[PDB]
Amino acid sequence: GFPLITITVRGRNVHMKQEHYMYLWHVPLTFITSKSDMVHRFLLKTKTDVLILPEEVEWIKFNVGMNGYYIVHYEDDGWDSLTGLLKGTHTAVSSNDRASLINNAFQLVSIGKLSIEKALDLSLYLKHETEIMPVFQGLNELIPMYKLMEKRDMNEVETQFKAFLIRLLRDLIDKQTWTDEGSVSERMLRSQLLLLACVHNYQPVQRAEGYFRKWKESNGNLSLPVDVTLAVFAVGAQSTEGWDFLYSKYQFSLSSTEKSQIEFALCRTQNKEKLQWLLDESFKGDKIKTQEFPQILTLIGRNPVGYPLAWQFLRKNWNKLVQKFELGSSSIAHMVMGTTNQFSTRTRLEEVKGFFSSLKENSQLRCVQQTIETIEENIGWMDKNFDKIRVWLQSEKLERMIINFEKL
Repeated sequence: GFPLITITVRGRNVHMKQEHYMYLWHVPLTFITSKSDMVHRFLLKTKTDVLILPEEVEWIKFNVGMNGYYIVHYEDDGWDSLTGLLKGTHTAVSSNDRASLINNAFQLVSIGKLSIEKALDLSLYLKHETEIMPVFQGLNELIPMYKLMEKRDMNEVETQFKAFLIRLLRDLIDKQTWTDEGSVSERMLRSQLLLLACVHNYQPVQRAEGYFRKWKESNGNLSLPVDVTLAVFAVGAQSTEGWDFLYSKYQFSLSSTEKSQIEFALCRTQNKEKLQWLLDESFKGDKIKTQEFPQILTLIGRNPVGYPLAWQFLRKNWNKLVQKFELGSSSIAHMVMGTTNQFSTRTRLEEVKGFFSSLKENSQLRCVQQTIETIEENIGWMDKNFDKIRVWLQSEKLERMIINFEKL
């Protein structure tokens, strides 16, 4: 794995410890502080050392002068400190530094060194965030949690959780215009942020219904801003009329990003016959490219109504999937992981091992070990974190209705 630096402050004394998560090197560390001007330097040569600050401080931020991945830990004292910072004055650190913190906190939950309540507490400056970088890294952390909840009997906490995400990003969703305007970062943020809102049935779905209905009523002759099409197709594909129509454009569409967008829309339908239809003609290979099947199987497997037909399909048709798509192929590795790597129970983990060792010669793929390891990890994580997250969600809802701080 990677370097893990632990930072402990005791007045003016900064303790620095290095270790390798999963013996020793000269670690080029930098840092700023609540009193600090510039970026200060320290070469940790040893397991641990201490440096002296000229005065006491309210928060400290470290970076390691290396390429690639590393986590910086601090601890209960230090994470609280940075949290209050991010919530008071979040641009006191850079766009990437805020993304580092977010990524680190949540990995440290998975590693067992910070609680899930403390990360979920940190993620609340997010209602004050603007920049794309922490917003996506934010999503990269949180969305996986509900993907695990969707495959389980956890509907009430699933909904309170997504309700919490959308509440995080509500002001930044409301700010977007339904145009193609701005820089590459602002176009990508608009696109993914409007699609997220529609995915989560943020009521003000309607806007996308309107644009969709207009677009359809014109037989596709009106132009839609390109930044907004994914949303529009996605909520437009929730009806059968809109699904059938959007599919008609697919056949006659000689545009490749257009066909991709439409592919996504149709795969997110809660109509299961259509999911079964998509998987069938995709696999037949004549109404849809067989090249597309690896994607379509996986998009459906993440579909909260679609996941049991993907996995089932993968299993009934395994011998023909290997003929078309070979065994060693990345295609088959993609389809395995995408249909099973989001399970988080004992029954589910044995279901996989069951199915894949029953293959014999045809069993020895390491994607089966990865998707076991990841399922083992999910099981551990859920077993540990679901009751915590559930109490945190219910609790955080309640302090907005009334906390002792909120006057009295």
